[PDB]
Formats: sequence, C-alpha cells, structure tokens
Amino acid sequence: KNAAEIRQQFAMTAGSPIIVNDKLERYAEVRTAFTHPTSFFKPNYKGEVKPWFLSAYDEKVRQIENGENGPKMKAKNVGEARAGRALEAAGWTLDINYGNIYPNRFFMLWSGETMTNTQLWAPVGLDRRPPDTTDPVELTNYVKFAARMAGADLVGVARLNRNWVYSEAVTIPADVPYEQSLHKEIEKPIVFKDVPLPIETDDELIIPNTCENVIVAGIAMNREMMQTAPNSMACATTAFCYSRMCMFDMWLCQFIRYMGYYAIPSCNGVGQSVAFAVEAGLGQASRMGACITPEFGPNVRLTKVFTNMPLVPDKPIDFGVTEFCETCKKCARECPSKAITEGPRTFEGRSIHNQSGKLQWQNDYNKCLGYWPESGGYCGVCVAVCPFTKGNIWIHDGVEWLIDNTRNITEVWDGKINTYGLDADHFRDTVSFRKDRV
Amino acid sequence: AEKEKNAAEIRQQFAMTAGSPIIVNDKLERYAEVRTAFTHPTSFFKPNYKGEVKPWFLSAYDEKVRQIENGENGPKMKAKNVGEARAGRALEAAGWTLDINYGNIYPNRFFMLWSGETMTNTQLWAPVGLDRRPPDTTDPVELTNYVKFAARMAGADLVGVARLNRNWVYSEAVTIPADVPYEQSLHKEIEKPIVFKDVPLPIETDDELIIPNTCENVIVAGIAMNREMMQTAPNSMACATTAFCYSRMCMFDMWLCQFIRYMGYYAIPSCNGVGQSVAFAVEAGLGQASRMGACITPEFGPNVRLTKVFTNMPLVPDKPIDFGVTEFCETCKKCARECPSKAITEGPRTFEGRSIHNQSGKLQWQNDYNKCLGYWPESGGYCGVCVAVCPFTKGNIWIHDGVEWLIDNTRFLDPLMNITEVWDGKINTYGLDADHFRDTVSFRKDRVK
Ligand code: SF4
Ligand code: SF4
Ligand code: SF4
Ligand code: SF4
Repeated sequence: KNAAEIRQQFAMTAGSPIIVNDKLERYAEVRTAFTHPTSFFKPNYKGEVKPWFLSAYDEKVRQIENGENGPKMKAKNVGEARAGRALEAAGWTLDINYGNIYPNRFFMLWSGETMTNTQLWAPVGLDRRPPDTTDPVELTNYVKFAARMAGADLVGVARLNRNWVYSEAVTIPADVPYEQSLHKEIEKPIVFKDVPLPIETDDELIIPNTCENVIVAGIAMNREMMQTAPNSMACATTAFCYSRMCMFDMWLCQFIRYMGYYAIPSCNGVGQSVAFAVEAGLGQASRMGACITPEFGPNVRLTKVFTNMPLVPDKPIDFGVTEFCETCKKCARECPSKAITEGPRTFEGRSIHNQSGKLQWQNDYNKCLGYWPESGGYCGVCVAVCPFTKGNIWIHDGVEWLIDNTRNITEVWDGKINTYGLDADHFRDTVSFRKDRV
Repeated sequence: AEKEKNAAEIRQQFAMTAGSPIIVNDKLERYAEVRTAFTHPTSFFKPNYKGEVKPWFLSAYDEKVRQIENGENGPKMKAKNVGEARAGRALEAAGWTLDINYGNIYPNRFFMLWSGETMTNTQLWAPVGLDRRPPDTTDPVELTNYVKFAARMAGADLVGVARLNRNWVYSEAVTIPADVPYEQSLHKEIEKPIVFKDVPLPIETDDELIIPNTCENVIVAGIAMNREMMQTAPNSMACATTAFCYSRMCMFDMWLCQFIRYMGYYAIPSCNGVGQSVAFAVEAGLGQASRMGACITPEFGPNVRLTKVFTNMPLVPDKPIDFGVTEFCETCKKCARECPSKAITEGPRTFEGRSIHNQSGKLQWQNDYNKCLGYWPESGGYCGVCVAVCPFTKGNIWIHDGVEWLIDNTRFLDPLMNITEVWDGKINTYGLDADHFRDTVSFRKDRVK
C-alpha cells in the first residue's frame, strides 16, 4: 500500500478534467440549498416551519429526551444520546454558522493586518517585507510543508479557475454583530480587478487579477464515526473537521502572508471546493457529487486558500472513479431522500441548486437537505456506503496498482480512536517527502 | 523475534499506586505567576545584540531580523540562502496564530473564557440547550471514557486525569483588565488572585478570579511536537514546531471545554496560565519530572507540550507512572552539559528554590530560568536544546527482554558509542509521525479501568 506510487501512476496530463459547455456561468452562492428561500425553511417533527437548522435542533432535543442517537436508532441510554450531541456541538467551536462562508468576516479575514498574531509579530515585519523567494518550485515545497503542519492530510495546487468562484457571496454587513448575523445575510458580488491586494468595498469583494493559484486541502474524517451515518457520531466527525478547516485556513494564510504574498481563506465560502479539488488533483468527481480521493474516498473535508504566491500546479488524477460510479449506484440506492440520481451525467442542472454547464451527475440537493431536520443531523449515508470510503480498496498485481472490483455507537465510544480521529493503520499513506510535494 | 512495541503495556507495567508523586514539605506556598522569568521585572528585560535593553521578546525579534538579513536559521547557523531563513521565521510566526502573547496565560480573556455563554458556537447552539440541561451522566467511569474520547478528537496525543492539587494553581494570575483592548495588553498586565469559594460556577469579579470549591479534577493533555524540527534546536524550525503546538493547545482547550459544558458541567481552559502544567501532568500520569524540569513521557520524552482543563465533571483519576526517569536523570546530565546558558543544574534535587522563578518546597532539580530566558534573545528563538538532546526524545528507547519492557541504556552513553533537509524531508499531518503514531492508539480499556 503506497499512496505516492498510486498517485504517480494515475497522474493525468495537464488540463482541467471538468467538461464544460458555452452555457456555463458563475454560480451565485445564495442558490445553495442551505441559503436559498425555496429550500431554507423546513417543518420540524411537530409541523412547525422554521429555518432548517432550527427544525433539526428540535429533532436533536427530541432524540436526547427519547434516548436516541438518530432517527429510530435507540441509544444505550439518554446519557449516551446526550454525549453524541455534546460532542457534535463542541466540534463546531471554530466555525461560524455552519461553514464559515461569509468572506472577510470573523475567522475568514482577507488581510492579516488586524489579527492578534500579526500585531504581536509586527516588529519583525514579515508581512511587510517583499518575498525572499519567487521560485515556484521552492515555494510549492515550503507551502505544502506548512500545509501539513497546519492540519491538511492532503494538499494540492491548481491554477484558479474563475468558473468555480461564486458570482456573488452570501455575507453580512461588516458592522453587524454575530448575534444578528443569521438575520442580516446579504449577497455581495465577487469580482476580479487590477488591484494590488484583496480588498472589500461597500459594494464588492475584490480579488486581484494576480490571484493566480488555489491551494486545496483535504481534512480526513473518522471512518468509524462516519459509518454511523445518519446518526450523531457522523455529525461529530463532520463538525470537528470544520474547525480543523478553519485552523488550516488561518495558519496557512498567515504563513503565506509572512512569506511576502497575500492569501484569501475560505472554508465553505468563496467557491466550489469539489471543482477546485479535482483540478488540484486530490481526487475525482463522483455520482454523489463529492471529490473521491484514493486515500479516503469521499470521507474527507475540503478547504482552500487563494494566493498570488508562485506555485507549481499539480496534475489531475484519473484512477477510474467515473467508470466505477457508472455501474455502482450504491449511494443512490441507499440515500434516504432519493436525492442522488441513478441516471447518466448531463450539462443541465436538476434545479436552482445545481450549476448548469458542466458535465456531472445532477443531484436534487433540496431533497438531501430535507432529510436533515427529519434525521436531526447532516446524514452522510452516501459517504458511509461508498466503496471508496472503505479502508483498503487498493491492490497490486505485481506490476501496477488497481482498484479492487470486489468491493453501533456504543462500540464507537468504547472503540479505537487516535489524535484528531486519524487512524494509525492508514496514517502512513499521507507521509510526505519533497519528491511528492514538487 | 522482536516484540512489537506496545505503549499500553509499557504504561501498565510502570503504573504506581494512587498518590501524588511530588514530595513536598512545609515551606511550600502557592506560586504567584508574575514570578516566572517571562513576566518578572528582574528577568523580563534583556539586551539585544546592540546592547539595547528591551522586553525579552523584542530583543529576540531584533535577532530574528538580523538572521534573516544575514541568511541564517539560528545563531552562527548559515541557512541555504535568505529565502530559507525567511521561510523558517514565517512558519514560526504563523504557528502562533491561535495564541495570545506567547502562551494564552490571561485567564478568562480572549480564547481562555471561563464560561461558554458569549462564544459564537454556544450562541449558535443555544436552542438545543445543552449547556443549560442538567447532566444525563454522573457516573465517573462513563464520563472518563467520554471525555477522553473527546480529548483525542480535540487533538491530544496523551490525556490523563488527576484530582486538582491546589498547590500548583498560581496564587495570583497574570492578566489584563477586562476593558483593555488587545493592542495595549502587553502594557497593561496586572496580577489577580485566584481563589476557591463556595460558588456554583467559575466567575471573575473586579478583585478575584474565583474557582468553585466543587472544581475537583484536572484533565491534562499532551500535544506532541515534531522530532525532526525540534532536533534543529536552537534554530528556527524548533521554534516552529513549538509555535504550532501552542495553537493546537488552544484548540484543544476550547473544544474540550465546550464538550464538558454541553455535557452539563463547567470547564476552565488554561493553556500556559492558571497553574503549573508539569506538576499536573505528573499527577495525572502522563510522565515523570526530569532534570531539565519538563514532564518526560514514555512516548515522546519531553518533546511534547502540555495544556489542561479544570472541571467539576466526575472523573476517575489516572495512576501516576514511574518508569525510572528520576534514576536516569541522576546519572545522565546531558541536558545540563549541552545547555547553552548553563541554566540546568548538575547537582542533586533539593526543596530550596534557586531563585524567585522557582517554587520552593517541592523536591525537584532547581534550574536557573533567568539564565535560560537570557539565551532566547541571543539565539533569536525558544531554544529547546535540552529537549532535543534528551535521550527520551529519540524514538528508539524501548526494548523488550522477553519478560518485560526496559529502557535501552546504550541511548544514554556520552559520547555515544540540517534545516534544508528538514524542509525537504519527512512530514505528515500536524507534524505527527506515522512510524510512531500507533503508540497513541486508544480503546476503552486504556481510557478507563
Ligand atoms: S457509492 Fe458508488 S456510485 Fe456512489 S459515489 Fe461511491 S462509487 Fe460512485
Ligand atoms: S447526505 Fe444523505 S440525504 Fe444527502 S445525498 Fe447523501 S445519502 Fe442522500
Ligand atoms: S537529558 Fe538526561 S538528565 Fe536531562 S532530562 Fe533527559 S534524561 Fe534527564
Ligand atoms: S531551553 Fe536552552 S537555555 Fe533553556 S534550559 Fe533548555 S537548553 Fe538551556
């Protein structure tokens, strides 16, 4: 089992793998099921219509009171039910409003100037000193090393494709306090202009034309916990990884700034992570819609940082995911809301929530979100059942690597765990030396 | 055949019976935090390389800047080029992103809030009421398993529980007034007593930081640093693994406190504040005190950072461990010989503090920590040479003789009988090492008995 060998073997020639037509336009973030007016409101189990996450809260409370870890899933006792939800809620500590999407707010600042760390370090002047390194080869090695220090299990670099950057972001006015944020979300254009630094005006989020590159990180979720989907421990590994995303973005942006460049964090905001991840060679797009990686399958979170730092783009990877998803359809059969299509890929979105103009499996994401208040979590059954999520799907026939075609919650709490939920049985797969960084 | 290393076995073999291992006598009094070398007026000021007397960290900054300009990664250590020198300091600086003023010591300020109520996460989750609902679990056995599982999720490589020994809680904390903005914080530090009272929840008044008498337990976490980077001490990459682990500590405290709160209990974070981490770690069984003064663990030696959380959550205390560190430190003295400031004693343990920076009244090796801090502006970093040269920091110390585990004495022979390569070499997530990561795997049996 050698991940470096595997990635080398399945490396493509250069060029975005995403097939597009002339109808493709940048996508307004408000259109996602989380935020759009058509999908935002959902009934709770009492028949009261609320913001989807508030109705999901009502189900978490009902489950705790009834000693359940998920829908129709009895916990060992009320204590266990409570612990799962306590772990879930805690995981989100370093995340704003489920995904950190508002750009240049809270943790996602587009400049480091006001950060306590930057202020403390100001006399050294690292963020003001011109770069001492402009060589993209050395920079790629440096920033990838920093990325691993910052908590990425996978890291890749692509040229920034503006097609995947949201046309308009969901955000809040800059002087609105957190307690009012959910009630004062607004739309705001993201535009590219000839300016020296990322800047936000009253009217626009402005990314410089010099913002050449995107650095994409994979943040691995815990297999045992995700396999409890749609129950509470799947929610907990999801949540902890969002806080890991946030710390990754801040750490890496600060490193890049202290190297003499600018850096834009994003977590779930600014653009479509799956498209960037595919273009940066982390994995391939799949039927369920996720980026499937050789190391973790789809059981990995994504975040990304945009920068003018000169870098060497990674090659896209083709290890046969498209052909496997063609015949598999297991996520689609197991999906509790029938959100995932069993049909062929097309360029035409199923609803407002899809971006038309790119060849993909088109899924109904309102159907997906509808299951979240019903189950009181973030589901994840598709991730859990995907063959690529299983530990070792990789075999070697003596010449090369190939996919092996052949492929409760109390026990999780009482079972194997390790730091950040990583697994020492597999952790060697993400070891890195210079040769695999650049 | 070679027996595969079993860290759980090793800890079981060397487990002690219950009781604080730290030997004390009647001169022992709680220690005022302002006495540490970082904060005390006698030690706080250090000359820079031009002889200008400044706050120690400002003089160290001057040296970092000088090194970058001169293409160096440390004192008299030439870098590959200026770009490499720059990169090491950029990585170091970035590492500190989630840490306030080198340690997060001010209690109930910034990240170290003693209540979760104002946190954005708590506000978002308020409708579920997890922080208001009485505990559904009071069994200390189940709580210990739950909270240790949460601790591993929250980034701890080691976790242990002890009853809170107030002897190691600072008598007065270093902090700032609540109305003082971050940019003035380093100018406006004050002392505030930490007191124990019959109150329901941790609370701060104008005059006191008040910990409830019900605050029974301390949870101690070990946060592993990176071996390859620390072995570059006193140069910049050792500074970088130090820095990143401080931000990991902060994340750990906030994550774990929120879990404990959402379980229906209260929780006090601390990072480098509130009390003496080495003493708590020893009492919680993470490892043993050592000549250099650090807690030496079987897994990482001293090359591991510590943080701690205080709580009324019922828990099962862990047993202390004795794997012979004291007897090795008695005869080894490598850290003392290699220390660039001669801060570490080569003499025996005593109950008498060397200077104001030591807490008298506990049996320990007494080191001169003003001498230690003095080397930091000189070298432009946080040194760490003692951690780097300690044989317990090597990954290779444990052997099995067919009957039991033991320490390989050959690793202590004296004499034994670069930074570019680190940047170009092995790394993995959070700087953890997959060659050793199995050592911190955990099942219920090793979380609670
Ligand atoms: S379950 Fe099957 S069809 Fe769905 S994403 Fe995984 S491999 Fe593709
Ligand atoms: S998360 Fe659940 S409901 Fe949503 S697509 Fe996956 S399986 Fe279906
Ligand atoms: S170097 Fe030797 S004396 Fe110093 S702490 Fe390590 S084992 Fe003890
Ligand atoms: S950090 Fe350096 S100066 Fe301080 S005690 Fe250790 S070796 Fe000596």
